[PDB]
Amino acid sequence: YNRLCIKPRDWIDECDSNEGGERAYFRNGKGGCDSFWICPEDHTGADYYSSYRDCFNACI
Repeated sequence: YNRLCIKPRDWIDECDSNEGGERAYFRNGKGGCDSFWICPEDHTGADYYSSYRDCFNACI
């Protein structure tokens, strides 16, 4: 399965709507994509899997 939809620990994980709301969906383990709120500056010009259908097809 796809390597970027797992997500590391030391990267800025939870900015939220008013600070910088990039909603990026990433796998916990068995079957479930969780939306982490990044911040604009860390993720480059890409958008890291912004739906439950894109992350669940790519990782699960």
